[PDB]
Amino acid sequence: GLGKFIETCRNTQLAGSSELAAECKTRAQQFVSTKINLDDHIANIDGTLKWQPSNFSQTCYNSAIQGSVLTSTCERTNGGYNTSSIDLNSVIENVDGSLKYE
Repeated sequence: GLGKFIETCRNTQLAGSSELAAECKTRAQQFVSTKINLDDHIANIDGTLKWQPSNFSQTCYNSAIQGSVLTSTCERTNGGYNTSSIDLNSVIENVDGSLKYE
């Protein structure tokens, strides 16, 4: 185990250009509203989604999220557009109803 937020979270969706918002059950089995910012977490590396303190959004458009995986279209260094997918279930975690990067 190294996180697993999608296991205790529902209604996962993308907000803004690089934001993920969802509801996660707290210790008392109560579902609360929480959000994880991907702009400072996720980045765009040559059109590929990788973890780094850089906003992929600067080279990506039409960002979308489904469950625990993030789907977005990013520009490639050689020119053009390409969408990549990445699983954050490991990076993000559910801390008392809050998405945490650890």
